[PDB]
Amino acid sequence: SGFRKMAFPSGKVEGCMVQVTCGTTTLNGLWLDDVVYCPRHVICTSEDMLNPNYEDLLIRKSNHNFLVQAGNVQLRVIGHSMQNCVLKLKVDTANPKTPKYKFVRIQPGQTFSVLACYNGSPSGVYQCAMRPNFTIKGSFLNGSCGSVGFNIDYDCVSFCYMHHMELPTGVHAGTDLEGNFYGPFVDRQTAQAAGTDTTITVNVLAWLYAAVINGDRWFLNRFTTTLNDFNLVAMKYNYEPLTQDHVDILGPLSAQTGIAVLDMCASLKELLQNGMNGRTILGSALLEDEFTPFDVVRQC
Repeated sequence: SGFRKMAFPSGKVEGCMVQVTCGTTTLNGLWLDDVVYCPRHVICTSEDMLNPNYEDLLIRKSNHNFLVQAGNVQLRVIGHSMQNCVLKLKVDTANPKTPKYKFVRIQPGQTFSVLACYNGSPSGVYQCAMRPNFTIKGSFLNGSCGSVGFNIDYDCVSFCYMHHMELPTGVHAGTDLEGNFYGPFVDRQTAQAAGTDTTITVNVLAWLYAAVINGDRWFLNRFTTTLNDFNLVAMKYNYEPLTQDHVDILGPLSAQTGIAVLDMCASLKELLQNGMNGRTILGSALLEDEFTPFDVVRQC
């Protein structure tokens, strides 16, 4: 038993991280087959972030303006390309540590494992959720850009995030591995800021199932609620609306605990209106919304 924010083993991504330098900027790149992926804002100087024309910037670079480094071994760029906000450096040698992989884009509310990297060297790994406003609450310092997020499906690595920037509230924004940003963020100097966020309702129910499976039961009650009534309360507390499909997704957890979803909803309603009265759930004094139903099933 026990329930803890858990990350995927990082070994299969660690062997793909390289270091990419272009001018006076260094960040991380992802090396798969004979291609290195990294944020395109590498080819832009700090003094020019205000008004970059990446088309022009890429026409004025040559293969030899990019220094790619895999540990001690230097990779030689034989082609360079720009897919949306991601740069593709074609190199002479296919990475021999290339795992089976896919490029997938995730939905707000899903989670993934971040491998924070500096100078091509992995430094830490931890789980994140895509906030409904398309930011993540990560931990990144200067040189972190090009770090990637991913899920592991039986030896197959699903890349879903590449880190591009840190918004002024201290949260983090990036793209998928096709270079398409999550949310209304652009890779240029602007006052851009995180929009208003909301609580991920289905996840909170997941985490309440996780708590009963771990012996925390003090919030259960005999009542059940209707889907529509629960949603009237949810919206009052800035919780995203719950759908029948979310209910169906929580089926496996409801059957393992024998508590119907709308029963747990009645429990969540009461928590929202009274708080916990000095108690805790799975060692926390707040309702946690960063575990998906699948994250719970996976630890039970």
